[PDB]
Amino acid sequence: RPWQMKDLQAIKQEVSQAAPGSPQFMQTIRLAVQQFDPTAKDLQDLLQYLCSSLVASLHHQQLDSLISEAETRGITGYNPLAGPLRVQANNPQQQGLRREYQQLWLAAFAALPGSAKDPSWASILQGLEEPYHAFVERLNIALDNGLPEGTPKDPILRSLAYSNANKECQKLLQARGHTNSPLGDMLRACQTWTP
Amino acid sequence: RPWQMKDLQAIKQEVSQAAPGSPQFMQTIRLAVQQFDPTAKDLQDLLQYLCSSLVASLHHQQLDSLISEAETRGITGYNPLAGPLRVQANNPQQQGLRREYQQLWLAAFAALPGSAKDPSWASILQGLEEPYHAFVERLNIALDNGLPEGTPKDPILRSLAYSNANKECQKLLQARGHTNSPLGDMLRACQTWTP
Amino acid sequence: RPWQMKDLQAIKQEVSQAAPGSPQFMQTIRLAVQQFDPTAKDLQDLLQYLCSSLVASLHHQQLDSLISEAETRGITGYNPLAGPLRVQANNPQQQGLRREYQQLWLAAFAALPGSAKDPSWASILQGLEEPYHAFVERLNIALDNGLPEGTPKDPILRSLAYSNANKECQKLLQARGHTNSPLGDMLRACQTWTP
Amino acid sequence: RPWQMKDLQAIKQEVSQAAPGSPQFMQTIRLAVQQFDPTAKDLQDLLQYLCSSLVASLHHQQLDSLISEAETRGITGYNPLAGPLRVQANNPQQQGLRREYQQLWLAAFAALPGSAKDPSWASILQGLEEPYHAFVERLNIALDNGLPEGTPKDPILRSLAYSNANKECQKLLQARGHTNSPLGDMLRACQTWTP
Amino acid sequence: RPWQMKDLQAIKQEVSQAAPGSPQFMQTIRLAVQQFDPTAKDLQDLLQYLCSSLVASLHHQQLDSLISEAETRGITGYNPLAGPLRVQANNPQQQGLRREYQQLWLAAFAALPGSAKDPSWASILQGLEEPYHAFVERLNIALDNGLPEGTPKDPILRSLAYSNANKECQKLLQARGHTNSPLGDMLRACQTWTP
Amino acid sequence: RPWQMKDLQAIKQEVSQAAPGSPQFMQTIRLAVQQFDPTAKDLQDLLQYLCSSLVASLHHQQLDSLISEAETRGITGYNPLAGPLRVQANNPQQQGLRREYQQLWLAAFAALPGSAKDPSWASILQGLEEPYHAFVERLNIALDNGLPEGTPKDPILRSLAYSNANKECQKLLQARGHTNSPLGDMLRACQTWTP
Amino acid sequence: RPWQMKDLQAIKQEVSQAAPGSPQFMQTIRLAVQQFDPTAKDLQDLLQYLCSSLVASLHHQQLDSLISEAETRGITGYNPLAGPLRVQANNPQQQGLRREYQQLWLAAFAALPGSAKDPSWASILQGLEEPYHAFVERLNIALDNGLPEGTPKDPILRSLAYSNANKECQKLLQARGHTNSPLGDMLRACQTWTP
Repeated sequence: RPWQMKDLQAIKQEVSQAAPGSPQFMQTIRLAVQQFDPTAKDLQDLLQYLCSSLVASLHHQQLDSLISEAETRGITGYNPLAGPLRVQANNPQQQGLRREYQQLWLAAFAALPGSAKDPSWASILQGLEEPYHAFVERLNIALDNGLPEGTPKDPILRSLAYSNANKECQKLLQARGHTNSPLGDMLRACQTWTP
Repeated sequence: RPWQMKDLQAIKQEVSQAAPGSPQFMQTIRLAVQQFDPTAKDLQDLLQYLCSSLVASLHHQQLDSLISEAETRGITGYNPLAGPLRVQANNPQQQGLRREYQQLWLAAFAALPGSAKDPSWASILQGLEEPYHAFVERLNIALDNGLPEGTPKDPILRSLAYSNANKECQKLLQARGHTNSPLGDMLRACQTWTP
Repeated sequence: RPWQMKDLQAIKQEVSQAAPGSPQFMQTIRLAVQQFDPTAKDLQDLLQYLCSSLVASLHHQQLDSLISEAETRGITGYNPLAGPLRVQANNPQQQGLRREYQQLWLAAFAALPGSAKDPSWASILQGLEEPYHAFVERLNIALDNGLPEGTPKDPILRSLAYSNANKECQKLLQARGHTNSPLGDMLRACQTWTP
Repeated sequence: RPWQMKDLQAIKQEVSQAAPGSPQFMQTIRLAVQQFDPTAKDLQDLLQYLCSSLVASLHHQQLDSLISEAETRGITGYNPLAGPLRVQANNPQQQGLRREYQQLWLAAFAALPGSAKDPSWASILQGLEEPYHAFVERLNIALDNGLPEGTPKDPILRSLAYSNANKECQKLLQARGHTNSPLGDMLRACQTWTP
Repeated sequence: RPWQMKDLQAIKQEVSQAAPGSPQFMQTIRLAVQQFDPTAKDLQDLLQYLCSSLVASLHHQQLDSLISEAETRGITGYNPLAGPLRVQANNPQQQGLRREYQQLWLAAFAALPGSAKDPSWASILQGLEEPYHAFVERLNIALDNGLPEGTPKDPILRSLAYSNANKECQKLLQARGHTNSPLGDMLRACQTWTP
Repeated sequence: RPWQMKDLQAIKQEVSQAAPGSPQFMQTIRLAVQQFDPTAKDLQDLLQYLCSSLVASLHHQQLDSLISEAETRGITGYNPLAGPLRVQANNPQQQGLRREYQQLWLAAFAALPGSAKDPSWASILQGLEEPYHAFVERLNIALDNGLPEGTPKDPILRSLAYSNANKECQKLLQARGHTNSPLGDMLRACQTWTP
Repeated sequence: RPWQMKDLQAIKQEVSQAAPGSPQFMQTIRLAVQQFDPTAKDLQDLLQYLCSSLVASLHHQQLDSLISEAETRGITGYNPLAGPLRVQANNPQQQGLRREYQQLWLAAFAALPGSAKDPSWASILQGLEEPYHAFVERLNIALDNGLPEGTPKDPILRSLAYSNANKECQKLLQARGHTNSPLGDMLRACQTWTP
């Protein structure tokens, strides 16, 4: 019975608009890992079903770095005469070491929005027929599905609310002295502008 | 003989401009934790020497949540009939549990710059006698000593390079079509502005 | 007594303005390796104290490639049924294999300034109030703390001394027929320019 | 007697204008692998003779991912306590495992031009004295030696035949209503343009 | 049978456009050393066949420094009362010590382009009847066959693309605001100049 | 406990503005040699930490000449059937031969400021906003930290005090009849000039 | 061996700009007490090294009130027939009573910035050429090194930012209707004032 297939499609639907390493992506795969208790090969199927080959390669490189540090530290819990981590994390009775591999595997995705040098949210600009409010909501969502969890999105959003605005709103914001004011004052200013 | 006293002063000198949870702060306290192998009571002294009472309280709250998750998960490795984590992490023979407390203690600081709502780097604005290059350097340093590790400082800096610039550079940037453009083009444009 | 802590802080102060793989960085960590005889986990602490998590990943990838060539060549001296190199390089009595790991670890940093596509020294420019001499010295220093060892910095510096100069000095250099000449003649020409 | 030296030199001559991972490159090294039955250390000598150290690292990273998936899947057939793949693929009697390593090693190169972010053929532009026919041939050859196998070069070439044309041929192509058309109609139009 | 004679001629033919210590020169002699397993006297014949007497002397001086360091370090593995390194590397059963000599011999060539003061590529200048594109390709080849491996040719080439250009293109590059910009923008500017 | 690490870093800081082989450099390494009583391999570490790979090679070449003279003279006191000087100076009981090696090693540096064909102090020129007194002090310092000990700096400095001065101070010196006069008269004359 | 001499000098250097009882002063002496476990006579030496005779008398008076209250409460743990607190806190086997004395001794300093009728931060006035920003930073630091910990410095600083400002900025602040507004609006207003 391929019950995992139906749940994998539901996971892929849940993270459909969520970037690799985004909070919503991480909530969904943290629950999925906790729910299925996957082996290293089942984590490989989860990675390949959800992500592009470039992202899988970047995840692998980040994970290899985290494994290499843990292995050189000697904090893994793995016997070096019992085979590689990628095989021991498939062993039937080695539960604490599967769980440790699952946490390294989950941890690696959290660096992906940080390594990214051209994320989508940085190219979101206010349209020519688009209200200033609708633009700020669009940015707020774009940051939420973009930035990793534990990021200060508030100074970023008031900066983007000026820098990625329509040229007419930027002149209005300069005239009104709202070049980097709190978001309520930015919106109160641009209430006076219509497309 | 208090060897820790001279090293604690040296740590505070090294992290003097580094925000609690910033990479340089974290590099220094991660090394200090690895070097000193501190007990829970020595971590309390380290926290109090480096941080003010408000930050120490915010660290305690973040740490209490992380401890609460680990304790409810049952992943800590602590007997619940052997006393609090805060007392067991002072025991002489319980080295792996001291290490688990150290890692939770370190982990809590990485959320602090993300939780902050109006951090200091967010108030760095270009002067009226300050050249655009010096301002971008000032921002880069302020971000490096302020953003937590794994943050994408590159799209943040191209936004801030416009939004926190002098109004005359902002007019120049609008005139030149560079309201959120690559950092080389922002500098190539504002090379033609002098105070 | 954490004697390694005081020297690791001193090493980081000495290489603070030097790029990973630069001659001063390499001289200092080569001496540190020679003085401390560090294990793989102690090299991991040194890497983490000096470098960002991204640079540590890039170092790990470069090192993994160099280790992979040595491992496929069979020149390592490591028994392939005694565990990975990353655990064997922490074995107390295996001095020749620790030394082999230290030398591969040092070798990996030498590719990093070559792999870097937009280093800081390439953006060093002459200021509008700044003398030509002061600029050439700034470039010389930026190359010394930037370029890896065994690089022919002399034709690079006479090229950069023209290409990143102030436009008024560049016109002077074209007018005098010195668009790539020995540095004394470049300076003798731009000596006749004042800001 | 170094019979392999003459054959390796002949391979490098044969793939001289063929990009790493291109069909002619892959035919020549697939044949070389089939002909020599190389060990992992001989594949390392072949890689180093044909490719730059950066490309060898990028190949190693792609290959390391393919090995990691195969190893976690357990499809390879390697005993996981008999040492790493990179040493077992040099063992004299482990023929099926050497062959599996050879196929993974060959498979990794086909992702490299796809992984690449600035292919040379995309910057082949028609010269100011260059005939349109000769240009289409120059692109055709550049695509043949630069696209990975299983790529539809035909819609790519009719698009490139417009986008990478000389401005006078682009005006002619717009005027004649051929901004993307079969290569015969593009040529029938540009037969009328002479340098 | 003189099989080495045809291969030594073939090596000299292969490296005839490549400078001593350049990547293509080093790829070819690294393979040749691995293929022939040459003794110290055969390395002397190889050096003399490929290089001029000055370059052979400079290689000897550099090699003597590397040997002297290895000997004072005592990392070589040679019995000091069993005679010179230069004689022990001719002993037939001392294969690992011949291999150690081969790696030092190869290592010495990596300093030769770095020690150099007036290499040919620094005097590669755009001709008066030479297109800017053809010149950049000429520089690209000259750098590839002239720089040592692990050198960042990309910022070097954008600098040389200005400094060693035709004066009319340098005036155009200054006029257009591209004195040292990304290579596509340099070429897009100088596309508007014909000889 | 690496006590030598703290002193080697302190020595490199102390000789930071002193050229290799300059009097202050030589006083500092003469004391360091007397204090640490180093072996040949520790002298190699000291050489490599203080001097670049090129300067270390030039030191080695000069030292090899001194060793060759001492070895051909037969005055060293080394058994010629007990290995080379570079190995005997690492023997634990051969203290008198270690001391002789230390004196030859120190002696070699005194030729390095003499061997240079373009030393830095010879290109120190008076600035256009730089007072004549301040310039003469800068030259005096540059000679002291530049020249080798026992060089007659007094007639050299009165020549340089004219030749590397500002043209207006040279005209003044010619006008007052002081083209190469005692330094008190050069300064008494040029007190009249001001930038 | 007077190890305390070296640490007492370092403590006095670190708290040199910090007023007696200020948070940074208190962090440093709280750590020093925790590190050294000082007796009453060692606390007397610490007091005399850090503080003036007047401040030492005022500390003694404040401490005498706290001791008198503790002694009348009978909560100190001291037997009254075992001598004075000032003598019992020099008894080696009375560690819990030494620790109680240390906490009373530390507690007394926290009242000193509160007892002060004319503290230094209250006399910091904005200069005639001093930037409004620079003044607010000077006040922020002066409050931090002057006010006791747990005081609400935020409404104090927005009041001082008006009351001790330059008269031309106060007139501007009145004109703009900002006589006690949040610091960002105070600074955004006074951005318009240049000295």
